[PDB]
Amino acid sequence: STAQARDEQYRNFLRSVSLLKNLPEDKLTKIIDCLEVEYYDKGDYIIREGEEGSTFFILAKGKVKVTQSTEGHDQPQLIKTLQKGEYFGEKALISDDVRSANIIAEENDVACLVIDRETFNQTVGTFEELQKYLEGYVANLNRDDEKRHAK
Ligand SMILES: Nc1nc(=O)c2nc(Sc3ccc(Cl)cc3)n([C@@H]3O[C@@H]4COP(=O)(O)O[C@H]4[C@H]3O)c2[nH]1
Ligand SMILES: [Ca+2]
Repeated sequence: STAQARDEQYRNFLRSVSLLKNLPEDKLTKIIDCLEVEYYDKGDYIIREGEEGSTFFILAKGKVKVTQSTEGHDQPQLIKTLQKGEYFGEKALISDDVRSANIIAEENDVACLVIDRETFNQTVGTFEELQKYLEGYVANLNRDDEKRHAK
């Protein structure tokens, strides 16, 4: 349809994302303008632990699992699942680190909205309330990683 109507469809979804509900319009618009879409089928690794990463992901369709290598275990342990409306991949950006867990599609036809580091920094990373929320969440993820003896 129009660019505007496509944008409205993305705006409506992004405003249903709890993380983004309070973001200023101009930064939401920048996410709409800069996002890309990636599709995955069941078992695909969206993120692999021990890889460089500088992109942030919003799950628009489907479910993924979060797994992580830990001490005393040979296979990665299942931390949680994420569903439509949730997000992942901020930690590498905020911690300036390699990817710290695997993100694996649990269903066929998973769809992610992806933005790069500069876009992230200029939107999420620039709106104080959200920046601080994610920085604090990442600090807790560090303590969870320590608790479970992440390798
Ligand atoms: N180290 C680590 N420990 C966890 O206990 C954990 N739980 C999750 S789901 C989650 C998603 C977003 C927020 Cl703010 C909080 C939790 N994640 C996510 O996995 C991704 C791997 O790639 P990355 O770039 O390291 O970002 C990471 C995180 O997004 C975790 N990472
Ligand atoms: Ca456009």
